[PDB]
This record gives sequence, C-alpha cells and structure tokens, in this order.
Amino acid sequence: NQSSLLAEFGDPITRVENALQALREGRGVLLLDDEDRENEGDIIYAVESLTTAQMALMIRECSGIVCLCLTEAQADRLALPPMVVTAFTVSIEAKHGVTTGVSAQDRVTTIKTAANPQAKPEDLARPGHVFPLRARAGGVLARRGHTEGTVDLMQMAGLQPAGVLCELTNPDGSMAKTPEIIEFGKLHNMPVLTIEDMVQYRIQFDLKL
Amino acid sequence: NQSSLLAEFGDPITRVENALQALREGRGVLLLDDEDRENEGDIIYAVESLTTAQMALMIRECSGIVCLCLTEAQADRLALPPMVVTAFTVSIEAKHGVTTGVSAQDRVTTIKTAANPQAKPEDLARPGHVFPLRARAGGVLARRGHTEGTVDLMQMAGLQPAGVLCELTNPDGSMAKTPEIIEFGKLHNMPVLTIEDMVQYRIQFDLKL
Ligand SMILES: O=C(CO)[C@@H](O)[C@H](O)COP(=O)(O)O
Ligand SMILES: O=C(CO)[C@@H](O)[C@H](O)COP(=O)(O)O
Ligand SMILES: [Mn+2]
Ligand SMILES: [Mn+2]
Repeated sequence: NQSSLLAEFGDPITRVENALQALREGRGVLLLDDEDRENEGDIIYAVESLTTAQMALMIRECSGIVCLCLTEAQADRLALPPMVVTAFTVSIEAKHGVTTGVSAQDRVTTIKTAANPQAKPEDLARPGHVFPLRARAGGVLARRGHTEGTVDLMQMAGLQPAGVLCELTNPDGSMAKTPEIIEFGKLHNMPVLTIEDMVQYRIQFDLKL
Repeated sequence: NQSSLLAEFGDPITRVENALQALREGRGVLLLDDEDRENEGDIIYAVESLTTAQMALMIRECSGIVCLCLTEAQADRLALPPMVVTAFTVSIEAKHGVTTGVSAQDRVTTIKTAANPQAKPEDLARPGHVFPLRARAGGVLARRGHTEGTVDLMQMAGLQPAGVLCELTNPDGSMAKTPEIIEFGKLHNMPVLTIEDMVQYRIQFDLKL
C-alpha cells in the first residue's frame, strides 16, 4: 500500500512540514496525486529560488513538458487565456534574454519573467516552450491537482505563489510510480508527499490561503 | 568549421542519401539547421515506424517537447488551427487508448492517431502533450526549418509525410552543438545532416515534392 511505503517519510503532517521546509531552503519536493487519478509524481520547485541546474534536472528526469503554475490573478495580469476554448494557457517565451527558448537557462528566464509580480503581457512572446497552468481558487481543497498542490505549497511555505512542475519519468519512458518516486527522492534528497496529505493538513490546520 | 566536422559523414549528397536510407530502415537521423539560425540539432523519426523505445530515447536525450510535423493538409484534416493568432497548432492527445498522455507509449499512440491518413478531428482531444507543427508548402526550399526538413525527408524517402522531432539537449541543460551532435550520432548510429545539405540536394536533383 502507498501509505505504508510513504511511512518512511513520516506521518502525513510531517510529510507536509518537511516539504514546506525544503521549499523554504530552495530545494525541490516530489508530489504524488491520488492513486485513482493520474497516480503520477511531479518534481516541484519554487520559482523564487529556481536555478538552471534544477531546470536541467527536471528536463533530464521528467517528461520535459515543464509547466509554470500561476494564480488566476497572475495569469490574468499576463493576459494568458486558455489554450483551448488541465488548465493550459497558451505557451510562453520571454521576449528578451533568451535565444531559442528551449535551453534550461532560457526556460528559467521565461519562468522568472512570467512570475514577476510586476510583469506585463508584452514581457512574453506566445507561443513558446514554457507551459503555464492556472490553479483553481481554493487550491487542493477545490481541485486535487498537482497544479493546485504546487501553488498551495508555495503559499503555505510563505513564498511567492508560483512554482514549476513536471512528471517524473522512468528511463524506458513509462511514468514513475510510488516505488520509483520514493527512490528518486532519497537519491536526490527531496521529500515526498501526496495531495491527500495536503488536503488533510489544510483542513485540520483550518488553513485558508 | 562545421562543414569540416561533418566531412566524416560523407559529402552533402551522401549525408542526405544516408539519412534517407536510415529513415527507410526505421532508424532516426540528426538534423542541424543553419549555424546563424537556431544552430540546433533535432532527433528525427518517421511516424510510420515509430516505437515506444524511440520515443523514450527522444524524451531522455532531448528537450522533451516532442513535436509532430504534419503537412498543412493533414493539420487541416485534423481541424488544428494555430495555437496563437514556429507554426505550433493547439496541442493534442489521442481521445482513446491513452491514460495521462505523457508516457512514451501514450505519445506514440497520440502521434499515430493524428498522422493516420484516415484520421478525423474527433480522434484527438485538445489540449494534450503532443505538439503538432505545420510544415510550409515547398519544404526547405520555402522555409529552412527542422519542421520542413522533417516532412521533406519523409517524402524524399518514399514514406508517409509525417515525422517527429525534438531538440538534442546536453545533460547540464544546454542545447547540443555540432561536436555533441556528431558524437551522439556515432553513439546511436544515426546519420547527421544539415538543412543546407537538403536544400542543395533538392535543387540539384530538381526535386519538387
Ligand atoms: O498534464 C499535465 C501537464 O502537462 C497536468 O495534468 C500535470 O501533469 C499535473 O497537472 P494536474 O492535472 O495534476 O493539476
Ligand atoms: O521550437 C521548436 C519546437 O518546440 C521549433 O523551433 C523546433 O525547435 C524546430 O522547428 P523549426 O523552427 O526549425 O522548424
Ligand atoms: Mn499531474
Ligand atoms: Mn528547430
């Protein structure tokens, strides 16, 4: 069972608290959603402390379709409508400071441009190679997605409410499952937690955000 | 100089002919565009012979933003308008036969669904995790992009005019340059060629497609 495999990381409240602390230290975490949903684990990083080396690891070890989780307000500031009349907006590229936009450094530059609380729509070309996602108001208490988990995690840690995610992928191209996620987290010193963990945590610590 | 580094692979005409033969054998090739353009090398595969293991290699070794190069006609058949009023359409997912769409197998399933000459728009959900690109009519003699190179390569090899591409990426997240591309091609037995090679080839062999 998954709850028994995660015991190693502590009880649910500890798993949340350890994840929040890692984010405050500028490290990444591994977030699993429900087993009966996608049953996938994403690498999560805070935008505020995002480095080229973190982005390189995400590209190397995950699907490479690296997403920027934004508040509805920030996506509205950037004039990012849904890509289609998972809440993908149109993809984005920094208008300045990048070349082709695909390199790890370029993606970070685009992400920081987009997440800047003083950003303007002209700051971003469209389309590009970073994929923004709109988190639902209410976070994981409204939608149990990694998108909401990501932004909720940043808010609960006291950070700017923007993060990046990408799905952990096995070398043979299949999606990592809990055993593989646990091993990856130990290898890279990243705490593991679930959306369930965050839901119980927010409810019991009566935590509106 | 790049032309001297590629000499190992044969003269320009040989580099084209070797690439075409690899595609007919169901193997991949490495296509470089102009040094003063993106100066990037993409892994290219024919859709017709695409395997999960080929897709896994692309995700592992490239940006992970794996693109499906289509004729304008095929994109029109699928009712794929531009993602924005590089010719990205809206992203796509197979409507059937996939789970979350990100796994190597799922991407291949989506690609084969989209490239089927009998496909219908209802076959594809939007958005998704495969990114189609419209090749310009005229191919590399109209636009010197990897998008056109990909589709031109399939036509010249006598294959269905659909291929996939993705940008070769170094482990540190920078984009591979010619030395690294050459080494990768030797390691994985993939021929290397340039868009320039294909332009001279099409012009001299007076090759409309
Ligand atoms: O497919 C995607 C992003 O490409 C999303 O589904 C992410 O995989 C996680 O997003 P959630 O749906 O869990 O919020
Ligand atoms: O950025 C992209 C795809 O994400 C494209 O630019 C590809 O990198 C190659 O396409 P071309 O512009 O060379 O046709
Ligand atoms: Mn997810
Ligand atoms: Mn390119």
